[PDB]
Amino acid sequence: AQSVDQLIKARGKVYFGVATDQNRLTTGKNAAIIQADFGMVWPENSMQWDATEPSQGNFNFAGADYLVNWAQQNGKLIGGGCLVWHSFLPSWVSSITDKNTLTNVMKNHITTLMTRYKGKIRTWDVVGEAFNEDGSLRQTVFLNVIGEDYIPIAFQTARAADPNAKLYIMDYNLDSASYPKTQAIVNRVKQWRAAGVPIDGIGSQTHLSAGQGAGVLQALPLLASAGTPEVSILMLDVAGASPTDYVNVVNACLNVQSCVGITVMGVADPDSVRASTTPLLFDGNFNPKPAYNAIVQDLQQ
Repeated sequence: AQSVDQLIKARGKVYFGVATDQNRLTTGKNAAIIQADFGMVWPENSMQWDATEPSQGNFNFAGADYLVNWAQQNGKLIGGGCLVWHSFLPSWVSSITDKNTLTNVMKNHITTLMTRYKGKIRTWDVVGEAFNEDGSLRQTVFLNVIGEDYIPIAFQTARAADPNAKLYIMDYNLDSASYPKTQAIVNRVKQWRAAGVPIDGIGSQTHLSAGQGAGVLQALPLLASAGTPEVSILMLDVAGASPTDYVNVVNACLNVQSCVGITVMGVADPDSVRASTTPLLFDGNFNPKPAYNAIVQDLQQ
């Protein structure tokens, strides 16, 4: 019955957060659990590109406004994103072949979203899933048409739009220190920051299989060695939801001074994209699972 957000704040961290949206906040017991136990909300889908700019320059903020207003009324921090991500791109973006055209489209998308919520958003995921598994840059429309400079341009544009916000790059499969993607994002972020690119954090999109929590104890310090002000755990879920895996991720966060917090992918198992693996902290009756209680106990001691 204890609040993991309150307990992680008592241990000197900023938040324990969760992804949600209007559809969740009006069903189940999601709103009550988020009120009680989590200190930051992120939009599952309502700030992705296809949701917010389904036709060029025709923006739709209905869902994102709902979340932001709910968070403000309930005193929660807000994360937003992802601004530049190949996975949620409407077709009209993918079909652009001209460098100037796509650069202006990308800057306009970033600036429009960030200005609407200026000062209200703690963290923005600016660029997501930009690396291949071998550590090369993923050949998305942005890389193919703009080139490698698209990442610096995105971050420079974001910093100008809202200087209050923390600006993150985010990726998955950064859960092992020796994995090529982990090495590459650390090296590239070092280089970008040394050239003045305003990358404030690395967000690790942590989707674990059973037993993989132990590797995060080594991987997260390595991510923090890139020298960003902050790192975080983002969209966490764990197949099987073993307490051992979840406690290991929490302990990695506690061990890394620049790790500001942890965000889980959702509230309750039945609403997971991989529900058969029951990977979240609340079950289908909205009761806390053993892993939730284990995190509470770890943070209390």
